[PDB]
Amino acid sequence: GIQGLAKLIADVAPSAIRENDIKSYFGRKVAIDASMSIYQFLIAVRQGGDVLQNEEGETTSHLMGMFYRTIRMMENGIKPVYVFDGKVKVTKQHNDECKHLLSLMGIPYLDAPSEAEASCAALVKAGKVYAAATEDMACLTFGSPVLMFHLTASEAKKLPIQEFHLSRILQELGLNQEQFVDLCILLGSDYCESIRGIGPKRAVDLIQKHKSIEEIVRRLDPNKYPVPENWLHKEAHQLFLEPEVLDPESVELKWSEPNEEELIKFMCGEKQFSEERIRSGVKRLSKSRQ
DNA sequence: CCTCTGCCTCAAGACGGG
DNA sequence: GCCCGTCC
DNA sequence: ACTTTGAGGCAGAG
Ligand SMILES: [K+]
Repeated sequence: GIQGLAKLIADVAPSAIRENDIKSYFGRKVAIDASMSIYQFLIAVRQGGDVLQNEEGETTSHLMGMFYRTIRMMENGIKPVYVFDGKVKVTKQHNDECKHLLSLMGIPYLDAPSEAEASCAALVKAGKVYAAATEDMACLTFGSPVLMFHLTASEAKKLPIQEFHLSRILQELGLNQEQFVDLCILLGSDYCESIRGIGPKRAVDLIQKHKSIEEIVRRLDPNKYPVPENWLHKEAHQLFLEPEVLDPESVELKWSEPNEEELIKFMCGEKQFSEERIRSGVKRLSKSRQ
Protein backbone atom coordinates (compact mmCIF):
# COMPACT_ATOMS: atom_id res chain seq x y z
CA GLY A 1 0.00 0.00 0.00
CA ILE A 2 1.33 3.34 1.13
CA GLN A 3 3.98 3.02 3.85
CA GLY A 4 2.85 4.96 6.93
CA LEU A 5 -0.23 6.64 5.49
CA ALA A 6 -2.86 5.42 7.97
CA LYS A 7 -0.65 6.31 10.90
CA LEU A 8 0.08 9.70 9.32
CA ILE A 9 -3.62 10.45 8.88
CA ALA A 10 -4.34 9.46 12.50
CA ASP A 11 -1.43 11.70 13.51
CA VAL A 12 -2.15 14.84 11.48
CA ALA A 13 -5.74 14.58 10.15
CA PRO A 14 -7.62 12.39 12.64
CA SER A 15 -10.87 14.13 11.70
CA ALA A 16 -10.61 12.49 8.26
CA ILE A 17 -11.17 9.17 10.06
CA ARG A 18 -14.71 8.47 11.22
CA GLU A 19 -15.56 5.68 13.63
CA ASN A 20 -18.98 4.37 12.65
CA ASP A 21 -21.23 1.56 13.87
CA ILE A 22 -21.62 -1.53 11.70
CA LYS A 23 -25.36 -0.92 11.92
CA SER A 24 -25.01 2.33 9.98
CA TYR A 25 -23.83 0.48 6.86
CA PHE A 26 -27.12 -1.37 6.43
CA GLY A 27 -28.24 -1.30 2.81
CA ARG A 28 -24.91 0.06 1.53
CA LYS A 29 -22.93 -1.34 -1.40
CA VAL A 30 -19.11 -1.74 -1.08
CA ALA A 31 -16.40 -2.78 -3.55
CA ILE A 32 -13.94 -5.42 -2.32
CA ASP A 33 -10.63 -6.63 -3.80
CA ALA A 34 -11.10 -10.34 -4.59
CA SER A 35 -7.45 -10.91 -5.47
CA MET A 36 -6.25 -9.52 -2.15
CA SER A 37 -8.82 -11.45 -0.12
CA ILE A 38 -8.17 -14.78 -1.84
CA TYR A 39 -4.51 -14.30 -0.96
CA GLN A 40 -5.29 -13.62 2.72
CA PHE A 41 -7.43 -16.77 2.81
CA LEU A 42 -4.58 -18.83 1.34
CA ILE A 43 -2.35 -17.68 4.21
CA ALA A 44 -4.75 -17.78 7.16
CA VAL A 45 -7.16 -20.68 6.53
CA ARG A 46 -4.68 -23.46 7.31
CA GLN A 47 -4.73 -26.75 9.22
CA GLY A 48 -1.62 -28.72 10.14
CA GLY A 49 0.61 -26.53 8.01
CA ASP A 50 -1.53 -26.94 4.89
CA VAL A 51 -4.49 -25.27 3.26
CA LEU A 52 -7.87 -26.90 3.54
CA GLN A 53 -8.45 -29.27 0.62
CA ASN A 54 -10.65 -32.13 -0.61
CA GLU A 55 -9.60 -35.82 -0.81
CA GLU A 56 -7.88 -35.22 -4.15
CA GLY A 57 -5.71 -32.38 -2.79
CA GLU A 58 -7.56 -29.46 -4.40
CA THR A 59 -7.29 -26.30 -2.25
CA THR A 60 -10.54 -25.02 -0.70
CA SER A 61 -9.23 -22.37 1.70
CA HIS A 62 -10.12 -19.55 -0.69
CA LEU A 63 -13.63 -20.92 -1.06
CA MET A 64 -14.06 -21.46 2.67
CA GLY A 65 -13.03 -17.87 3.28
CA MET A 66 -15.03 -16.36 0.48
CA PHE A 67 -18.26 -18.25 1.18
CA TYR A 68 -18.51 -17.28 4.86
CA ARG A 69 -17.08 -13.76 4.60
CA THR A 70 -19.62 -12.91 1.91
CA ILE A 71 -22.52 -14.36 3.91
CA ARG A 72 -21.31 -12.36 6.91
CA MET A 73 -21.34 -9.03 5.03
CA MET A 74 -24.79 -9.73 3.59
CA GLU A 75 -26.03 -10.60 7.08
CA ASN A 76 -24.94 -7.09 8.00
CA GLY A 77 -26.89 -5.68 5.06
CA ILE A 78 -23.68 -4.77 3.23
CA LYS A 79 -24.02 -5.80 -0.40
CA PRO A 80 -20.59 -6.54 -1.94
CA VAL A 81 -19.15 -6.49 -5.42
CA TYR A 82 -15.81 -8.30 -5.82
CA VAL A 83 -13.14 -6.88 -8.14
CA PHE A 84 -10.52 -9.21 -9.67
CA ASP A 85 -7.04 -7.99 -10.58
CA GLY A 86 -6.02 -7.57 -14.21
CA LYS A 87 -2.47 -7.50 -15.56
CA VAL A 88 1.85 -18.60 -1.98
CA LYS A 89 0.59 -17.53 -5.39
CA VAL A 90 -3.01 -16.84 -6.38
CA THR A 91 -3.58 -18.94 -9.50
CA LYS A 92 -6.10 -18.68 -12.26
CA GLN A 93 -7.82 -21.72 -10.79
CA HIS A 94 -8.37 -19.85 -7.51
CA ASN A 95 -9.87 -16.95 -9.44
CA ASP A 96 -12.20 -19.08 -11.56
CA GLU A 97 -13.40 -21.17 -8.60
CA CYS A 98 -14.10 -18.02 -6.59
CA LYS A 99 -15.97 -16.59 -9.56
CA HIS A 100 -17.99 -19.81 -9.95
CA LEU A 101 -18.84 -19.75 -6.23
CA LEU A 102 -19.93 -16.10 -6.40
CA SER A 103 -22.26 -16.60 -9.37
CA LEU A 104 -23.77 -19.53 -7.50
CA MET A 105 -24.22 -17.36 -4.43
CA GLY A 106 -25.74 -14.71 -6.64
CA ILE A 107 -23.03 -12.16 -5.80
CA PRO A 108 -21.70 -9.80 -8.51
CA TYR A 109 -18.11 -9.43 -9.57
CA LEU A 110 -16.19 -7.37 -12.08
CA ASP A 111 -12.91 -7.99 -13.83
CA ALA A 112 -10.44 -5.18 -13.75
CA PRO A 113 -8.16 -4.26 -16.66
CA SER A 114 -5.27 -3.63 -14.26
CA GLU A 115 -5.16 -2.83 -10.55
CA ALA A 116 -8.18 -3.90 -8.51
CA GLU A 117 -7.66 -1.10 -6.02
CA ALA A 118 -7.85 1.60 -8.72
CA SER A 119 -10.92 0.07 -10.34
CA CYS A 120 -12.51 -0.16 -6.91
CA ALA A 121 -11.84 3.55 -6.58
CA ALA A 122 -13.48 4.10 -9.97
CA LEU A 123 -16.69 2.46 -8.73
CA VAL A 124 -16.69 4.73 -5.66
CA LYS A 125 -16.04 7.87 -7.73
CA ALA A 126 -18.87 7.00 -10.14
CA GLY A 127 -21.37 6.50 -7.33
CA LYS A 128 -21.82 2.84 -8.13
CA VAL A 129 -20.89 1.81 -4.57
CA TYR A 130 -20.71 3.59 -1.24
CA ALA A 131 -17.09 2.71 -0.54
CA ALA A 132 -14.14 0.45 -1.08
CA ALA A 133 -13.68 -1.97 1.82
CA THR A 134 -10.02 -2.96 1.43
CA GLU A 135 -6.83 -3.13 3.49
CA ASP A 136 -4.83 -1.04 0.97
CA MET A 137 -4.40 2.65 1.67
CA ALA A 138 -3.53 3.07 -2.00
CA CYS A 139 -7.27 3.15 -2.70
CA LEU A 140 -7.15 6.74 -1.40
CA THR A 141 -4.09 7.32 -3.57
CA PHE A 142 -6.20 6.18 -6.55
CA GLY A 143 -8.77 8.90 -5.74
CA SER A 144 -11.45 6.84 -3.94
CA PRO A 145 -13.67 9.23 -1.92
CA VAL A 146 -14.34 6.67 0.83
CA LEU A 147 -12.40 3.65 2.12
CA MET A 148 -13.65 1.29 4.83
CA PHE A 149 -10.52 0.05 6.59
CA HIS A 150 -10.43 -3.29 8.44
CA LEU A 151 -14.09 -4.11 7.88
CA THR A 152 -13.80 -7.82 8.67
CA ALA A 153 -11.61 -7.33 11.74
CA SER A 154 -14.14 -4.80 13.05
CA GLU A 155 -17.07 -7.12 12.27
CA ALA A 156 -15.56 -10.02 14.21
CA LYS A 157 -14.38 -7.84 17.12
CA LYS A 158 -17.74 -5.99 17.34
CA LEU A 159 -15.69 -2.81 16.90
CA PRO A 160 -16.53 0.42 15.05
CA ILE A 161 -15.55 0.69 11.40
CA GLN A 162 -12.72 3.08 10.42
CA GLU A 163 -13.86 5.08 7.40
CA PHE A 164 -11.32 7.28 5.58
CA HIS A 165 -12.65 10.33 3.71
CA LEU A 166 -10.31 11.48 0.93
CA SER A 167 -11.89 14.93 0.70
CA ARG A 168 -11.22 15.65 4.38
CA ILE A 169 -7.67 14.34 3.97
CA LEU A 170 -6.87 16.84 1.24
CA GLN A 171 -8.54 19.67 3.19
CA GLU A 172 -6.55 19.02 6.37
CA LEU A 173 -3.28 18.73 4.48
CA GLY A 174 -3.96 21.68 2.17
CA LEU A 175 -3.33 19.51 -0.86
CA ASN A 176 -5.04 18.71 -4.14
CA GLN A 177 -5.30 15.14 -5.43
CA GLU A 178 -2.25 15.46 -7.68
CA GLN A 179 -0.18 16.75 -4.76
CA PHE A 180 -1.46 13.93 -2.54
CA VAL A 181 -0.19 11.35 -5.03
CA ASP A 182 3.33 12.77 -4.76
CA LEU A 183 3.20 12.63 -0.96
CA CYS A 184 2.22 8.94 -1.09
CA ILE A 185 5.17 8.28 -3.39
CA LEU A 186 7.46 9.99 -0.90
CA LEU A 187 5.98 7.87 1.89
CA GLY A 188 6.68 4.69 -0.02
CA SER A 189 4.47 3.13 -2.66
CA ASP A 190 4.65 -0.25 -4.37
CA TYR A 191 5.56 1.28 -7.72
CA CYS A 192 8.87 2.98 -6.95
CA GLU A 193 11.42 4.02 -4.34
CA SER A 194 11.27 6.72 -1.68
CA ILE A 195 14.02 9.27 -0.96
CA ARG A 196 16.27 8.10 1.84
CA GLY A 197 16.16 10.65 4.66
CA ILE A 198 12.63 11.79 3.80
CA GLY A 199 10.07 10.37 6.23
CA PRO A 200 6.49 11.32 7.08
CA LYS A 201 7.37 14.61 8.75
CA ARG A 202 9.76 15.89 6.09
CA ALA A 203 7.52 14.70 3.26
CA VAL A 204 4.48 16.71 4.29
CA ASP A 205 6.53 19.93 4.65
CA LEU A 206 8.21 19.63 1.26
CA ILE A 207 4.93 18.82 -0.48
CA GLN A 208 3.10 21.78 1.10
CA LYS A 209 6.06 24.03 0.33
CA HIS A 210 7.02 22.92 -3.19
CA LYS A 211 3.89 21.06 -4.45
CA SER A 212 5.54 18.51 -6.83
CA ILE A 213 8.17 15.79 -6.78
CA GLU A 214 10.12 17.30 -9.68
CA GLU A 215 10.22 20.67 -7.94
CA ILE A 216 11.48 18.96 -4.77
CA VAL A 217 14.70 17.63 -6.36
CA ARG A 218 15.51 21.09 -7.74
CA ARG A 219 15.13 22.76 -4.33
CA LEU A 220 16.56 19.76 -2.45
CA ASP A 221 20.27 19.72 -1.70
CA PRO A 222 21.57 16.79 -3.80
CA ASN A 223 24.44 16.06 -1.42
CA LYS A 224 22.26 15.71 1.67
CA TYR A 225 19.21 13.95 0.16
CA PRO A 226 20.32 12.12 -3.01
CA VAL A 227 17.47 10.45 -4.89
CA PRO A 228 17.99 6.84 -6.05
CA GLU A 229 19.21 6.27 -9.60
CA ASN A 230 16.75 6.02 -12.53
CA TRP A 231 13.99 6.90 -10.11
CA LEU A 232 10.62 5.92 -11.60
CA HIS A 233 8.54 8.52 -9.70
CA LYS A 234 7.22 10.01 -12.95
CA GLU A 235 5.79 6.66 -14.04
CA ALA A 236 4.42 5.85 -10.58
CA HIS A 237 2.85 9.32 -10.47
CA GLN A 238 1.16 8.44 -13.76
CA LEU A 239 -0.07 5.05 -12.51
CA PHE A 240 -1.94 6.64 -9.60
CA LEU A 241 -3.29 9.69 -11.40
CA GLU A 242 -4.54 8.01 -14.59
CA PRO A 243 -4.84 4.26 -13.97
CA GLU A 244 -6.26 1.71 -16.34
CA VAL A 245 -9.73 0.96 -14.93
CA LEU A 246 -13.10 -0.55 -15.87
CA ASP A 247 -16.15 1.56 -16.85
CA PRO A 248 -18.52 1.90 -13.87
CA GLU A 249 -21.43 2.75 -16.14
CA SER A 250 -20.76 -0.43 -18.15
CA VAL A 251 -22.01 -3.29 -15.97
CA GLU A 252 -25.15 -3.43 -13.85
CA LEU A 253 -24.45 -4.70 -10.36
CA LYS A 254 -27.19 -7.15 -9.35
CA TRP A 255 -27.55 -9.33 -6.24
CA SER A 256 -29.48 -12.54 -6.93
CA GLU A 257 -30.96 -15.40 -4.96
CA PRO A 258 -28.45 -18.22 -4.39
CA ASN A 259 -28.70 -21.38 -6.51
CA GLU A 260 -28.76 -23.94 -3.75
CA GLU A 261 -28.62 -27.18 -5.72
CA GLU A 262 -25.69 -25.99 -7.80
CA LEU A 263 -23.96 -24.83 -4.62
CA ILE A 264 -24.45 -28.30 -3.11
CA LYS A 265 -23.20 -29.97 -6.30
CA PHE A 266 -20.07 -27.80 -6.30
CA MET A 267 -19.11 -27.09 -2.65
CA CYS A 268 -20.25 -30.50 -1.36
CA GLY A 269 -20.14 -32.85 -4.35
CA GLU A 270 -16.77 -31.75 -5.66
CA LYS A 271 -15.05 -29.68 -3.02
CA GLN A 272 -16.31 -31.89 -0.18
CA PHE A 273 -17.69 -29.26 2.17
CA SER A 274 -20.20 -30.38 4.77
CA GLU A 275 -23.73 -30.37 3.34
CA GLU A 276 -25.27 -29.23 6.62
CA ARG A 277 -22.94 -26.25 6.82
CA ILE A 278 -23.51 -25.22 3.19
CA ARG A 279 -27.28 -25.39 3.57
CA SER A 280 -26.96 -23.50 6.82
CA GLY A 281 -24.92 -20.84 5.06
CA VAL A 282 -27.42 -20.58 2.23
CA LYS A 283 -30.30 -20.26 4.68
CA ARG A 284 -28.56 -17.28 6.34
CA LEU A 285 -27.92 -15.89 2.85
CA SER A 286 -31.64 -16.13 2.06
CA LYS A 287 -32.58 -14.57 5.39
CA SER A 288 -30.14 -11.72 4.72
CA ARG A 289 -31.88 -10.89 1.47
CA GLN A 290 -35.08 -10.72 3.51
C1' DC B 1 12.84 17.06 16.22
C1' DC B 2 13.44 13.35 12.54
C1' DT B 3 14.79 8.70 10.02
C1' DC B 4 16.91 4.42 10.54
C1' DT B 5 17.65 0.16 12.44
C1' DG B 6 17.62 -3.44 15.35
C1' DC B 7 15.51 -6.19 18.75
C1' DC B 8 11.25 -7.93 20.52
C1' DT B 9 6.23 -10.33 20.59
C1' DC B 10 2.18 -11.49 18.98
C1' DA B 11 -2.35 -12.63 16.47
C1' DA B 12 -3.72 -14.47 12.10
C1' DG B 13 -10.32 -16.53 8.79
C1' DA B 14 -14.67 -18.17 10.55
C1' DC B 15 -17.82 -20.99 13.14
C1' DG B 16 -19.70 -22.94 17.25
C1' DG B 17 -19.57 -25.74 21.39
C1' DG B 18 -18.21 -25.56 26.23
C1' DG C 1 -18.58 -12.51 26.48
C1' DC C 2 -13.98 -15.80 25.71
C1' DC C 3 -11.37 -19.93 24.51
C1' DC C 4 -9.91 -23.36 21.45
C1' DG C 5 -10.77 -27.30 18.22
C1' DT C 6 -12.15 -27.86 13.78
C1' DC C 7 -13.43 -26.80 9.16
C1' DC C 8 -11.56 -29.60 4.02
C1' DA D 1 2.42 -18.33 7.35
C1' DC D 2 1.13 -20.85 13.13
C1' DT D 3 7.01 -26.39 12.52
C1' DT D 4 5.70 -18.68 9.81
C1' DT D 5 5.32 -13.94 8.72
C1' DG D 6 4.45 -9.12 9.04
C1' DA D 7 3.15 -5.18 11.58
C1' DG D 8 3.76 -2.43 15.66
C1' DG D 9 6.06 -0.93 20.02
C1' DC D 10 10.17 0.80 21.68
C1' DA D 11 14.77 2.54 22.33
C1' DG D 12 19.21 4.43 20.55
C1' DA D 13 22.41 6.28 17.17
C1' DG D 14 23.47 9.60 13.28
K1 LIG E 1 12.14 7.19 2.99
